[PDB]
Amino acid sequence: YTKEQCTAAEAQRLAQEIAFGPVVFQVSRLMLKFGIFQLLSGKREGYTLQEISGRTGLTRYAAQVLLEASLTIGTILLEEDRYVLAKAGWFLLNDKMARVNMEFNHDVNYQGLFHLEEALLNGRPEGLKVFGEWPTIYEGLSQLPEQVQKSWFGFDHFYSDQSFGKALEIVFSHHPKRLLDIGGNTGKWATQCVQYNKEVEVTIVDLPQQLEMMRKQTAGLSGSERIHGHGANLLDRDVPFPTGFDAVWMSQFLDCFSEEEVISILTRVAQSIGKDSKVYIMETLWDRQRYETASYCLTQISLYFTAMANGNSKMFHSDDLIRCIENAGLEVEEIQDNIGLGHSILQCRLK
Amino acid sequence: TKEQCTAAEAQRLAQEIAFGPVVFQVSRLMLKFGIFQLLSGKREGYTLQEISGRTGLTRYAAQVLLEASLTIGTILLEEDRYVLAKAGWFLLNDKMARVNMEFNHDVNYQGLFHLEEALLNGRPEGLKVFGEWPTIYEGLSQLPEQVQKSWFGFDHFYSDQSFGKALEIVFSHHPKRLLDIGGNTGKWATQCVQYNKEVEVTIVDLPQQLEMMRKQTAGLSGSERIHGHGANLLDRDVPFPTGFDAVWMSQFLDCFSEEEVISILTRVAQSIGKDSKVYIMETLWDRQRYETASYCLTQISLYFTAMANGNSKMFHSDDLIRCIENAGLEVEEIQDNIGLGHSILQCRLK
Repeated sequence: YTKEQCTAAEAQRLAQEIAFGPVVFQVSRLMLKFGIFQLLSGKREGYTLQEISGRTGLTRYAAQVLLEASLTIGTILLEEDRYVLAKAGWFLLNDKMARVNMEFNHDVNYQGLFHLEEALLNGRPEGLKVFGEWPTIYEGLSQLPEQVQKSWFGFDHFYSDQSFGKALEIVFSHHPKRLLDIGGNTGKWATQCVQYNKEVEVTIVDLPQQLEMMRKQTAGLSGSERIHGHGANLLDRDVPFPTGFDAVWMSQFLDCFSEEEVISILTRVAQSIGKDSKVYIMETLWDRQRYETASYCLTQISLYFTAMANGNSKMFHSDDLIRCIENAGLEVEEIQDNIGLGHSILQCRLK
Repeated sequence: TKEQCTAAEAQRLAQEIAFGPVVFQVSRLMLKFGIFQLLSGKREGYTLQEISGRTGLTRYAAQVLLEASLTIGTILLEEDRYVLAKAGWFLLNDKMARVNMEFNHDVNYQGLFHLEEALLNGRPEGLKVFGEWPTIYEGLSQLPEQVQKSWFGFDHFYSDQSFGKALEIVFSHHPKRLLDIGGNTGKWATQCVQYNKEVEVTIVDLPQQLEMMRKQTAGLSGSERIHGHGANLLDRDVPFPTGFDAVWMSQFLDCFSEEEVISILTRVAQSIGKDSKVYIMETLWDRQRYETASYCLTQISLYFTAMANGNSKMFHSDDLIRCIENAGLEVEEIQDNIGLGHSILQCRLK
């Protein structure tokens, strides 16, 4: 939260780091992929270049160039003539957030990021064009390569998934009858509800394609006779929302829409409902994080929406989201937050 | 230099490393869109609104850059107005950072994505993002305008532009003829020919390259005394012209495999007398007085891997020295820290 001066004129080094981000990223990806961080992991004493070479079956050249570049980046150290894992390498190896983000940035983002410039300029996801010509990554998804899909789904899960105690005990503090979950195409949330309260009925809204997976994924889970799908297109027209729901829920949904789109979806939400029903918006807000690293990540992430999938959209700053809510005719009745990996929840109501 | 440096904020680095490409593009545009500039104006800093208007960026387009940069740390927040930070300044005003950034976007960005295959297959798999000459050297004249600008800038900035020390190291032996291998801009030869009034300099490089150097050295002071010698430094078969009491290679040669180096250096060993001195001038990362320099040079080697040969690099000196000794020479003297971190090795047969 700093954002108020952090570096001696060793800020000069940061510039250079920034300037070499592409190389650094790539070299660390491979240090990992080729199994060198792992190799170093299991030998405190470390290994020589000829040794790393031998074990990994990489040219001496190939290994020297990665190892040298990592030595100065600082993911490994040099002792006598052996390279040893440094702490930063250990995290690349072991931190699930880093592995997720890195894999994501390679398979989904790397190439398209070249075209971020025109993406900012034009107001659409110009990077997506290196895969195809869909309006959004959402629509083109079923068509991206294996690996690209793999990494995207990992990203989508790592930042969405969770648990859901805090959240659960809050929403049900109002003993609701029918929760309408807009966009939870996995059913994990509705699963939790169902298995938490024994007569709530949950209706998930989403594109039909997406609800075939929810039924797949949710197949023979412990309360699923009470989980219902309702196909929709979430497009200004009728896309009116079902009605008679005591709860309405939206999680990691809608950081993938414009503000303009977000206010439209909400106003249309603000019609489903009576002055009795609560509206819950759960989101990863970059400005409201426990850990600064979390803030850093979320704001770097925002750019994938810009390059791939734009016409939108970003990890919200709480102020904007709160502004967007109040214009849909709703009011935040409290922003309890900091649940799971730093997911804030906004309990709103009508009026 | 090397011994553990980070708290367990090794964890943040892992993430910084993970987001390199985002960090890079975001910061590249904060330059291009002139947002660092605008910010280096009013010390007070500007507001987000003021910033979209001033730039013509959507505001979304602008928020998104500002927010990423805020956390990167290149700018800095005051109430509701952004200020430029020290790191933004270095990007704004430091020439090295600008050369690299521009080099990496225009020349390397897209191709690095194939670094894996290049490291596996031992050629520059990245180059195919533009064409597929064997090498970046044979495709230079064919890359996009902007790519050419950025490569030449890189090429210029990592060369000796000082010369002072080099001149005295070299002319302290009164060479009558100097053979300059790869000196295709003619810049070094111009210095020699204007330093001493009798020396005659011969540049060795591909015939086209030499057309360029006659262009470049056109109408300069010593040029009647600068000659070209058309060769395929590769052709392990053609011998080097002889009769030269100084042979010179500077920032050339880190463009060759160790193999090729030794090949090149043996052919040299066989052109010279016992009294001939041979100078190799490189930017050697292990000999740098400033850590930042080492850092860059080690990262700069991967442009070679992905984009150029797919098999050369910025040398660790132990390797340059080994190579030298296999070619059958020996290093007598070793001066470094010249200019932005150059070293010159003075060698001779034996």
